[PDB]
Amino acid sequence: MDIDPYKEFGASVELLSFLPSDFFPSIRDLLDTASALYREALESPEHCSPHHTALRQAILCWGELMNLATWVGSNLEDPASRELVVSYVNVNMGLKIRQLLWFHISCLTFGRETVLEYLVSFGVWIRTPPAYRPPNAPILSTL
Amino acid sequence: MDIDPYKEFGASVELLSFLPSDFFPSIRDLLDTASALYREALESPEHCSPHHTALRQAILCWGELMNLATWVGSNLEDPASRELVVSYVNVNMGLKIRQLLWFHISCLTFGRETVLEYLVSFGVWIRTPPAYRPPNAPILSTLP
Amino acid sequence: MDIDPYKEFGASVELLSFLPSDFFPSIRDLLDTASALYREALESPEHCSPHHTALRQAILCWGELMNLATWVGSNLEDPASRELVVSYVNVNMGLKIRQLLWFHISCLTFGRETVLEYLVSFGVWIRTPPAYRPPNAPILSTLP
Amino acid sequence: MDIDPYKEFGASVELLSFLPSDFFPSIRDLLDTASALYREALESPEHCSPHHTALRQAILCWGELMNLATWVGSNLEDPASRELVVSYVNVNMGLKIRQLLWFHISCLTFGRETVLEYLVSFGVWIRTPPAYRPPNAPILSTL
Amino acid sequence: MDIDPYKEFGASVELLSFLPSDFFPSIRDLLDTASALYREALESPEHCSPHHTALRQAILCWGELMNLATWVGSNLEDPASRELVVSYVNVNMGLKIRQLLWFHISCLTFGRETVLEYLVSFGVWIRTPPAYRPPNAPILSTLPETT
Amino acid sequence: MDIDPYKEFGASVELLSFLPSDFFPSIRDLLDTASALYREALESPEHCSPHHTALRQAILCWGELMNLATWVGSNLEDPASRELVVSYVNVNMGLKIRQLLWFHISCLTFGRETVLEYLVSFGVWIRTPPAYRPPNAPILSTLP
Repeated sequence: MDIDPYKEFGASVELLSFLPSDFFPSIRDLLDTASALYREALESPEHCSPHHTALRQAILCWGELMNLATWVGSNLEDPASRELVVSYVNVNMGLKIRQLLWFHISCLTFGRETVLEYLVSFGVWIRTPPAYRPPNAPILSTL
Repeated sequence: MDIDPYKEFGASVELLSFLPSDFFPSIRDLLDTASALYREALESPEHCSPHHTALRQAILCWGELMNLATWVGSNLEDPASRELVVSYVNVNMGLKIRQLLWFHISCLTFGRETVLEYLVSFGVWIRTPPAYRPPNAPILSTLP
Repeated sequence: MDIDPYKEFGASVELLSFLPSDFFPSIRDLLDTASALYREALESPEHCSPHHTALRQAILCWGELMNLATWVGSNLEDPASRELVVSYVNVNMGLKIRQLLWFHISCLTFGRETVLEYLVSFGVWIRTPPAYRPPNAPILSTLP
Repeated sequence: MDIDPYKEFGASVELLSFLPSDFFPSIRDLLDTASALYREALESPEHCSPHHTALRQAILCWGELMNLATWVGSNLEDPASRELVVSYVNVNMGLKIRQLLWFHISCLTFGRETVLEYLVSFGVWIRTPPAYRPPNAPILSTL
Repeated sequence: MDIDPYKEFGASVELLSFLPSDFFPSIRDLLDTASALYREALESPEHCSPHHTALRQAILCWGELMNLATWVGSNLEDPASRELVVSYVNVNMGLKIRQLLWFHISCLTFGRETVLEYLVSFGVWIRTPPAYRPPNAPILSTLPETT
Repeated sequence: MDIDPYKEFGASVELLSFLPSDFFPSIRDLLDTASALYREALESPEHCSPHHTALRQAILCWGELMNLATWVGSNLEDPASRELVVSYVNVNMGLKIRQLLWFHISCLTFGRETVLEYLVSFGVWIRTPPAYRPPNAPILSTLP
C-alpha cells in the first residue's frame, strides 16, 4: 500500500520536496532540539499531540538505523564495502528522517497552520529562477 | 533520550518481553493483515486513532528498510559482505518492527485493553512449567 | 507461634498444598513479572493494598537470601560444603517464597476471589485419575 | 528493583541506620514481645493493621532462617565451615530482622507518629559527638 | 562582595562559630539525613522554602567537590601531591559546607527560631568553664529524653 | 539524591547545555555584573527572590573554589600539579558556575520566562543552517 507520512497532517511528499537538501539541520541537531524542548512530553505515557506520536516513532526509527551502522562497522570483513553502507544510512536514509524530524518539531514549535503556510511560500520562492526572486529565503521564526 | 514506543499506549518493552521473540508473525504476514483490514484508514487524509499514526510510521520504517536492502543488492560487489547486510535487515532489524506491527494491528482489531490483558495472559502461560501448561496457547481471537 | 502467611488473605497452607511443588514458576520468572507489572506501586511511598505490603517483604526476603548466597560464594573455602549451602537457598529455601511470590502477584493481577477459586479448581484437576482428567490444566488467565 | 521496607510507613533505611547495633533486643526477645502482646491479632484472618501484615512476614522470614541454621548444623561434613554460616544467620542476617521486628512492634505499641518522631531525635543525638551531647540516650516509653 | 550564607536566615558566621569545629557530623551523615526526610522536597519541581533552595546548592557544591576529588585520583600521577589535595577537599573544604548542611537541615526539622535559640544556649554552655558546666549539653530534640 | 539546580526555576542542565559551551561570559565578568547590579540586595538580611538565594550560594561556591586554587598555587611542590589542578578548577568547574551565574543574573535582569524563551530561541537559532535564519544572533536587552 502507498502511505505518505504527512497526509494526516495536511501536507504531502510533494509539498516538502521543494525544500533543498541543505535546509534541514543535521540529525544530531534535530535530536538535540527535541530532547531540549519536548522531553517531558515525549517521555510521557500521554498522547499529548498527534505530532508527538509521530515524533516518538521517528526518533526510534533513527535509533535502530544508528544501531545498524554500529553493526556494519563492527563485523564486516573488508573496510571497502562497509564505507558505502554507513555513508548510505547517514546521508541517503538520514535525509528522509531529517524532514520527518523537522516537520514535527516545527509543527509543535510554530504551529501546524504556520508550517503549512510557510511550505507554500517556500515553494513559490524556490520554483522561481534566481534572477526573479528576492535573494534571501523566507524564514519561520514568528516566535 | 531513552524513549519507549509502547509507554504511550499503556504498555512497556518489558511487558512486550513476556511474548517470546519467535512469536510474532512475519512482516509479509503482518503487512497483508494491515492491507486487507485497514487500507482506507491508513491511506486516509486524517488520523483516526493514535494507533493509526504509529502504524503509518511503522510501515514507512520498513519501506525505508526495503529500499536499503534493494540498495545493498544493487551495490556492494563483494558478495560475502552483501549477504551479511541484507540478512541483518530481514532478521535482526525486522524484529523490532515486527513487535511494533503486531502491537498496533492487534490493538486496532481487538482493542487496547484486550491486547494488554493478552500480554499478561501469555505471560502466565509461558511462565508455567511444561508439566502443567496446556497444549494450547492463548490467541487474541476475542471475536467469534 | 504457629503463624500462617495466607490466613490473612482467606487461604491456608493446606489450600496452597493443592498445587504441587513443581508448579510455581522460578523466582527469576516471578520477579520479572513483578518488575514489569508492579514497579511504580512496590516502590510507591504508600501501601496500596495488603498484597503489596506482603509482596515488598517477600522480595526483600529473597534479597536477604541472595546476599547470603553471595557471601557463601565469597567465603567457605572448603568447596564441597559451599555448594551444599548455596543450592539449599536456591532450591529448598527458594520454594517457600516461590509460593509466596506466586500467590501475591496473581492476587494483584486477577484478584483474591479468582485465585482462591483457582486453588480449588486446580485441586479438582490434580485429584482426578489420569484416565479421566483433561490434557490441559487450568490457567489463571481470566483476562482475555 | 529497589524497595526499602519502611517507605510505606514513612521511614527509610537512612532513618533507621543511625540506631546502633546494640539498640535492638535479641531476636528471641523481639519474638517474645510479639507473641505476648499481639498474638490474637497476628494469628488472625483479619488485616488489623499494615504493621500487622509486615510483622507476620518478618516472623516467618526468621522461621525459615532458623530452619536454615538447623539444616547447616545437621548435614555439613566439616565443623569448620558450618560455624561461619550459623554465625552469619544469627548476627549478620539477624540484625536486619531485629530492626524490622523492632520497628513494627514499636509502631503498634507507641504509635507510628511517635516512632518516626523518636527516630529523628535519636538521629540528632547519635550524630552529635560524645563531648557535646547529654550522656543518656532518649527513650521511647511514653506509655 | 562580602557576602554571608547565613545572614539571610537570621544568623551570621560568628553566630555559627559558637559551635566548635569538631561539633558538626560528617558530610555522609548529613547527606543521609537530608535524603531521609527531604527527598521528595529537595527534588521537587518547585521551591518550597529558602532552606530548600539553599540546601539544593549545598549538596550540589559537595557533588562538584567530589567529582573533583575523583578526577584528582584518576589523574595526577605524582603520589606525594595527589593525596594532600584529596585531603584538602575532604576535611578543609567539607567543613564549610558541614555548617551549611547542619544549619539548613535543622531549620527544616525543628524551625528557624528553635535553631537560633539553640545557638545562643549552646553558646552559654560552651563558654562556661568546665568546673561550673552542667554535664548535659543543650540539644535540639523535639522529644524529651524521657519522652 | 539527584538534584537538578535549575529544576525549581523551570529549566534543566539539558536546556542550559543546549547553548554552546563558549557562549557564557567569563566568571570575572559575571561576578562584575553581579557586584554592579545586585550588591545591596545580595548583601541583605532578606531573601527577596529564589534567584538571590541561589546566586549567593553560587558566589560562595566560587569563592571556596578560588580559595582552593590559591591553596594549590601556594603549597604543592610538583609544578605539573599546579598546571593540572588549578586549570581543572577553572576550565571545568568554572563552566558550570558560568552557566549558573549567567542564568541567575539574567533571570534577575530580564525575567525568568524571557531567559527560558531566549534559551530555546538561541538553541534553535544555532542549530539552524545559516542561510535560513535571521543573520544576527539574539540578545536579551532592556533598552527599547
